[PDB]
Amino acid sequence: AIRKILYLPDERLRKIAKPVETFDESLQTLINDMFDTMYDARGVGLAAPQIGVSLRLSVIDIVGDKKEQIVIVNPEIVSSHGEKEFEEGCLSVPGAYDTVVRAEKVTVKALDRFGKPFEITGEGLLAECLQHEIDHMNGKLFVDMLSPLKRMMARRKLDKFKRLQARKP
Ligand SMILES: [Cl-]
Ligand code: NI
Repeated sequence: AIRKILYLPDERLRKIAKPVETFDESLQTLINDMFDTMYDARGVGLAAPQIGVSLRLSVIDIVGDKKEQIVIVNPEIVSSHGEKEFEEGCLSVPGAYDTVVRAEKVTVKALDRFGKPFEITGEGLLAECLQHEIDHMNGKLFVDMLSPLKRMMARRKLDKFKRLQARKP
């Protein structure tokens, strides 16, 4: 159920994910496994490329209490407003946190986990998460937006995290 999260520089994180074409039982299992993986990592969003599945699919739970689980399949940004700084991290760049600029408000259209079209508008953390998720589906990671010095620092923190995990029994 709980799948391993991939870390930079895994090239599977850099692929352009393919649209979901088939809503079958395997897709529901994938969605359920992604939720389990996201909750285990104590995250609020997870994109399929982050577990090695090259599909334009993400799961979201902003509050964390499973009361409003969001699944976005084949999302497209229909509109956005404003631009502001966010202090941001990423489950696929563990240990590295920095400031990036994204839209302040975004409206996304997608299919839900059963294929029904819906639209969602977000501000704050939800807006940040939606844009971060779509970036993952396009092979983009937040460190790509940083200065060379800050990207180098992020990689150093990531490498320290990896070394620490490898020392565990
Ligand atoms: Cl993430
Ligand atoms: Ni991420």
